[PDB]
Amino acid sequence: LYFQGSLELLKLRSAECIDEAAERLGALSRAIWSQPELAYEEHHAHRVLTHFFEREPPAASWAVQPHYQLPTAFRAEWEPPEARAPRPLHLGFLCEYDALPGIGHACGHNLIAEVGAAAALGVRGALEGLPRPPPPVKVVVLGTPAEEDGGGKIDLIEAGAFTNLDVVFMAHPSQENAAYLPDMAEHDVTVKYYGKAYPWEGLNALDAAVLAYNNLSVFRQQMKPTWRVHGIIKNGGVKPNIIPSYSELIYYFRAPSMKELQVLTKKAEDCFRAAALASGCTVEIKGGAHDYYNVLPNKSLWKAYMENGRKLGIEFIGPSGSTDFGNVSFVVPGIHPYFHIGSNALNHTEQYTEAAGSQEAQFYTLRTAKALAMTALDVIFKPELLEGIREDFKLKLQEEQ
Amino acid sequence: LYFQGSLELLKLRSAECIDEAAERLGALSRAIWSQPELAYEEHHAHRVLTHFFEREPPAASWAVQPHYQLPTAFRAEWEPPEARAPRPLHLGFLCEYDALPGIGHACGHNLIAEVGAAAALGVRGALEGLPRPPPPVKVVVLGTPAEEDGGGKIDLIEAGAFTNLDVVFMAHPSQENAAYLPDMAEHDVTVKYYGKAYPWEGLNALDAAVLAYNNLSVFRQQMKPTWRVHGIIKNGGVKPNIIPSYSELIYYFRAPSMKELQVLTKKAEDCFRAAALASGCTVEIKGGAHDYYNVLPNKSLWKAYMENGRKLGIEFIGPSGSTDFGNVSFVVPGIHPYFHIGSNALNHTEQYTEAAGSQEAQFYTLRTAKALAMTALDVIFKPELLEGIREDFKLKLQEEQ
Amino acid sequence: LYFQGSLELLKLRSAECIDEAAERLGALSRAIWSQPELAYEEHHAHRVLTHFFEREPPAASWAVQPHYQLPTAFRAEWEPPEARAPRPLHLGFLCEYDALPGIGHACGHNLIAEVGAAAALGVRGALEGLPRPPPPVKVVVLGTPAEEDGGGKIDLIEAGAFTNLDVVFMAHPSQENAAYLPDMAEHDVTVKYYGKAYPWEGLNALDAAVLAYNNLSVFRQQMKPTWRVHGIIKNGGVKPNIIPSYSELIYYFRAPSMKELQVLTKKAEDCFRAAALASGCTVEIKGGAHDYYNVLPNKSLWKAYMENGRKLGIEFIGPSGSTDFGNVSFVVPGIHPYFHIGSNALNHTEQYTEAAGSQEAQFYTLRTAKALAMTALDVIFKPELLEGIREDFKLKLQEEQ
Amino acid sequence: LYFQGSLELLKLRSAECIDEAAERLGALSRAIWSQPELAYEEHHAHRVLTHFFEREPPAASWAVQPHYQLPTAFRAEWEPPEARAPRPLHLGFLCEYDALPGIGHACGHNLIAEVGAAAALGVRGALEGLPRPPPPVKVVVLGTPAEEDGGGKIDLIEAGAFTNLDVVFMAHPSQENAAYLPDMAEHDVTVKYYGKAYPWEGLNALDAAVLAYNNLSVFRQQMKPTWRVHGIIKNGGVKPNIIPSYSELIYYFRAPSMKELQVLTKKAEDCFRAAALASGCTVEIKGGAHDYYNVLPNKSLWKAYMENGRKLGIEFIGPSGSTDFGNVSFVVPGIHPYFHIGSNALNHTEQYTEAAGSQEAQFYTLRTAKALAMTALDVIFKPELLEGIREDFKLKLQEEQ
Ligand SMILES: N[C@@H](Cc1c[nH]c[nH+]1)C(=O)O
Ligand SMILES: N[C@@H](Cc1c[nH]c[nH+]1)C(=O)O
Ligand SMILES: N[C@@H](Cc1c[nH]c[nH+]1)C(=O)O
Ligand SMILES: N[C@@H](Cc1c[nH]c[nH+]1)C(=O)O
Ligand code: NA
Ligand code: NA
Ligand code: NA
Ligand code: NA
Ligand SMILES: [Zn+2]
Ligand SMILES: [Zn+2]
Ligand SMILES: [Zn+2]
Ligand SMILES: [Zn+2]
Ligand SMILES: [Zn+2]
Ligand SMILES: [Zn+2]
Ligand SMILES: [Zn+2]
Ligand SMILES: [Zn+2]
Repeated sequence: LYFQGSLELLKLRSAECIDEAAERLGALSRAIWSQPELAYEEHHAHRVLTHFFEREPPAASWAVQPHYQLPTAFRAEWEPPEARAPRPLHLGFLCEYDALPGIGHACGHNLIAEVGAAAALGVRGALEGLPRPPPPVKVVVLGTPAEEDGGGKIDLIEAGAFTNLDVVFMAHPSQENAAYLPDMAEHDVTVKYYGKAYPWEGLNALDAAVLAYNNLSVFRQQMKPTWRVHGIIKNGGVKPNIIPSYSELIYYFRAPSMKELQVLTKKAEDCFRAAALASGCTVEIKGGAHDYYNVLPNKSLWKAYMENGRKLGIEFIGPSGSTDFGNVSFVVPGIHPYFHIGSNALNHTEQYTEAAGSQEAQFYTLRTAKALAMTALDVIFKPELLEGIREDFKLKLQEEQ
Repeated sequence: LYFQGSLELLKLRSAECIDEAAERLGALSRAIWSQPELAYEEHHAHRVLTHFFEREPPAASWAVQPHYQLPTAFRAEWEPPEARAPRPLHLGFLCEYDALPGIGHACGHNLIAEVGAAAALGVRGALEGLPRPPPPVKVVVLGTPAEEDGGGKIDLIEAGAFTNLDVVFMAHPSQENAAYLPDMAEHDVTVKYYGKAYPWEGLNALDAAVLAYNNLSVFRQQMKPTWRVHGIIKNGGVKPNIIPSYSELIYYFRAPSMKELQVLTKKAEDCFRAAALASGCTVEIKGGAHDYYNVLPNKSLWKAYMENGRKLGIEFIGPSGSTDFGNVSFVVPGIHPYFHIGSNALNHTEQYTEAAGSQEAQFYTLRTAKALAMTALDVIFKPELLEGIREDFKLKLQEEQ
Repeated sequence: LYFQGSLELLKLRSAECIDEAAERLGALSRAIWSQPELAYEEHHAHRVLTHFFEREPPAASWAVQPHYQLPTAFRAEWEPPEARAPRPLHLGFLCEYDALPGIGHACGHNLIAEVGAAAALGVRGALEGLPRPPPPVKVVVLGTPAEEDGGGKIDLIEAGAFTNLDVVFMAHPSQENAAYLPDMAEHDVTVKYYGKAYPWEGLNALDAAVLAYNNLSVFRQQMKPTWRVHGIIKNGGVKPNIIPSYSELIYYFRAPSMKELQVLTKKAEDCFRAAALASGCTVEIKGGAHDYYNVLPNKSLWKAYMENGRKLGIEFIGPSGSTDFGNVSFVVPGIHPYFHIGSNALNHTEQYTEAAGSQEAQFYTLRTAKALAMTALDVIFKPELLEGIREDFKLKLQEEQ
Repeated sequence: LYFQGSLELLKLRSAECIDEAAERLGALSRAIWSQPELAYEEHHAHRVLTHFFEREPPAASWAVQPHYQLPTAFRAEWEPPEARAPRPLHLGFLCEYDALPGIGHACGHNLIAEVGAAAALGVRGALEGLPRPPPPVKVVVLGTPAEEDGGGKIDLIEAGAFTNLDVVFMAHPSQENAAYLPDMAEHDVTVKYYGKAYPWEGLNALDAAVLAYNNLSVFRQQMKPTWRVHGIIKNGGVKPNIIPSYSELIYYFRAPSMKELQVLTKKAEDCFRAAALASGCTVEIKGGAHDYYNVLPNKSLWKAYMENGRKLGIEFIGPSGSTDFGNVSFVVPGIHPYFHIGSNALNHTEQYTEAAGSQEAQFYTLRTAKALAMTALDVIFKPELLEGIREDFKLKLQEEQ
């Protein structure tokens, strides 16, 4: 309540500290939105975000590590400069910023960078505005490039960037406010067929591509209704007067779990290899470098986030049904809420790029950032919540194993 | 020429002996045409043909063996009753008589029985009307049922009925007069798919049938243009509300040689097994009991037959592109000429049944029978022709091996 | 409460009246379960159910109409014999009883007949055990044959059997207790292709069936994930040596609404007609006599039923995702709850036939019948519930239009 | 015979005049073979061939028209400079020279240019070496670019280049010597599908391409065995995460006649439009600018050419089963013999490029050129042959109409 230094007063300070930084946070959003960059090519966004945390007053109070493990990734850390002779809490906030080809930031990833920077700013301000000994906490900001292709979070996982985080937060703009939305696991694959080019002495690799297409097509009747299979024939011949000795298909499969994705992938391999057997061609089946994991929910973290958004005016009920945050949620307890930004346009469409950079979207972005910061304060000052977050994380991890 | 007992005079007697038997040979044709019977069910035709050779005067001069190896097959033999203390010539004439379902004798097999009986009658009469010692010859008539399905000639081959024949003759009515027409090799197959019948827990055997159909369909572009593949989906499900756990296809393949038929059959097996792999079903691939061989030609026998038909007024240029006579031609030198019967209708059509039983067809049938009988006389009295027939048979046999 | 003639006391009497009839209701179940009969062939079940209501004491107090509109359908009615010089309430209870081929009553329809007869018995006993003037109510039992094929309820709808009913009740055994489960709309179709049977002069009707199969197969990627399409190739040729001039497919489509089912059906027609265009065959597309409607829920009726089952010990969370009760729910407000019967077996499986006729299933059947009877008493004595049932019915009807 | 100025002596002079020019004709072949150029890009070959006829002694005795109608086409004409106050004979010889991409002159078109230039040289020398009045003849050489793609002869036909020719000659190197080989008619087509890119709101243009492929594939069973259909999927999608709204196929069809090609093309259009109907996409079907005609034979011209090659030592028994000479043969009586060049390699293969430029091929090229020149002399001095050539041309033209 009104009591001296209550948790309610700290959550207020975090909201006021975000409102005070509304101007430069909006400039951060515009800087990324105006210069859209693709996966692993976000050099300007990396410059903009690293400079942002460097200039945060007092300068160098955020320990910033540019080019952290990836050329466009970065890492910024803050803790209250104090000690007393007992493990500190590590709270992580992620910033995405890569855009889509041709249409710009049609996923509103400029707002994801803004909302992750704002939440970390609000947490520090709430702890800064605390007298007495502040509890041991380290605020960690991680710039994770290449969400839309590659999986920069996975590259960071392989570098050990998430091994010492206790909780991780981010948020993603969408069409409705939901503390959790089902993002599925994904496996990418490239299929190449090789034949030999008098057509009686011919192995038709284009036949193999079409037969593979037919094999998967009739299989759709027996897929679990939650499964997804989409693919194209990238290469289906060059000239009609020569038997195509080469064909190439590119597919990706999605299932709500790693176990179900393995069954779907084996079923697809059977379809690809059957096309080789029927056509006489040889086949190479090459999976992508990284499989995307489904996002594990965290019940305790979820319920605490919803209670904070309710006080803020958020009414609760994604874009791509898979994200590399799923790999993160498998190693660190996290939440990935989606938030409405004042538009009816769909993600990955041109009209969403308009909404992502609009002035109307800034209110919804900064409001959701406030909810993330207050939820982070909840974990800091409620040990029973932190244990409940860990129990929910351990239980969910056993089922998915 | 006019000389006492010339080969020209013997060929005339064979023609006169056939003309004299025109009445009862036509009755033989009508008896089979009027009561059409299917493969291995030709009990009446067997009765009619056995009685025919039994009543040939003097009675029992034809040694007739009814129910020879097959219930509806038979065997009739004649030789001049004389000896002198040096291997005799065995000349075979085949009679087919099985009809087609529904449309009757749309292949004119009633005329095949007539033409084989007439040729053997003409040969005996030409030798009967010879004074002095007649050369050692045995005229053998073989009733071969089930040409249109099963291959009764093959059943007779397995009984050793052709192991002591030197030359074999028959003729088949068609649309044009040709001393030889390309009949191909054939392999029949029945394909059965087995799945398991909540459709996510389903193996769709109907998918396997359709995928097998697609696999063979695109393969048609790479088949040799002389190859043929035809098939049906005999069983493709029973009720739509149950995943079909069983499917059944029936196919036959044709190629001009045994070697090429093996390549086509292996290619088809790959298509059938690929459908099993793509659908998850198991597959049984069951070939027919008998493969049909292509008909080997005999150049010497061919040229001698054409020279005899030319003197008779026949002008030279089939129904099913495969016949069990091909298996016979592989073990005995033979000819299988086709002859026009005064009709434009196609074989295996209702309007050919009309032509096969017409009065107009009797002249063309008895004329071709005359050509067969004279050709048989050529082999009897020209040792240089018999050796040339055997050399052509040995050479053709090596290529097809 | 304990008050003289409370609604709570009437619900108790209905439960006691059902418990008293447990013996003969179980005999009713066994009589139908032991002699399984198919759609429109349920002559014995019709005899058993009509005799049941005739012998209910005092005899002829149930006005029974055998062979009502359908040969195996029936109608039984009861009202308190009294008047006073104001429209009476008509409450309907449905009895299903047709079984499945081969596996018997694998849907537990013997229990559906029992539960509908028991609920109507319990309502009459609760009203019988009421002194003073009883409110004007007519209990109507309708025997609806051919649920699993045909749609006997639709035949009864066309006879006007539901035009004077205010509320209608039934229940269906399943795996879990749910006051409502999504049953979809369904449209059946039979597709026939006609060609012309020298294969160059051939229209292949089997090609049309396979091409239609392929057209629908690739369409599955673009169907709404709630849609369902299942079909078979009933006729795909007779002999491989003749081009198939005829083919036949049987399909059914399911969508959660009539509007969505029309879009799916037009899309399928495009696939069927495209196969005709590609093959050159003509096509006949014949829809089933009756389309099945999706089941409209009724919120007020639903919530009242759940509150009654809770007092009975039922814990709340189908077989065929479509039923002719959906057509009934479109013209009369109704509920179609599913109830667990002590088994893990799935509907339409052999092991569910075991559960449907077991002694263990009688407790769950009679318990759910008690819940139906108490819910019927709620409608009789709560005018605010009846109006709320009608408002929910009118609102739901506008959306589905 | 030996008589003063016999036709036999003129044919000898034509052979001696070709033998004398063997050196510079071989240089002509090497100049084109060493610098392979593609359709309509044969600038160097045009320079080489125009300069060849310009430098033929006496210079400018060949009236050469460079850049004739096409940039790389040309025209050279010679006649004996004399008059007398009765229509002259126009004899045409064609030179091809365009090569194949990547593999060079794998069709030996360098030899086609050489053989057409040599035959025209031999004819002029035979007429030059004639005293007295020479009959009125004009030797016309036409450079026809872009045989392997485009049809430069057709461009020349549209300019009227063949309207005043009486007979036309060329020759094409192959594997065996044949005065005529069946080259078929050809029709090219490009098929484009347009859809609309939430996959439930999607028209899949890749489905249209695959369905079109399946439609044509099953059609192969019913094509006439002389027909040919080959095609590729040039564009079958770009990224798997977007429904392909565009697809592109490229096909060509071949039939032995224009009438049969029209039936095959309509059947293919039905397959392409059916894919549009099944997928919901719109389709554009665009045929090539020029259809290729089948080559009409000329019996009289054929028999005269074979009699000349026999005297030369040629023993008689193509690459692409269609050529733009077929369009020429439809408007001018012509022959297009194929000739062996000392190699077993196949046309359009790398090893044929080796043979085309070898020293071994020069003897066979110059020998066939001698046969063309003598055949041209036959037409000049046998009026009964010229009339027979025209009667055969008129009769063959009526059947193909
Ligand atoms: N198929 C998507 C999946 C995805 C990952 N991140 C965003 N989208 C891709 O191309 O990467
Ligand atoms: N496929 C044909 C082949 C044949 C053999 N004999 C006559 N026809 C069959 O059913 O037997
Ligand atoms: N497809 C099912 C649908 C159904 C209606 N009732 C029960 N099941 C049928 O054959 O009728
Ligand atoms: N399909 C061949 C046909 C052809 C014409 N000339 C030579 N080849 C082409 O691409 O042109
Ligand atoms: Na600011
Ligand atoms: Na007689
Ligand atoms: Na009782
Ligand atoms: Na020279
Ligand atoms: Zn995105
Ligand atoms: Zn995104
Ligand atoms: Zn036949
Ligand atoms: Zn036959
Ligand atoms: Zn059922
Ligand atoms: Zn049921
Ligand atoms: Zn070429
Ligand atoms: Zn060429």
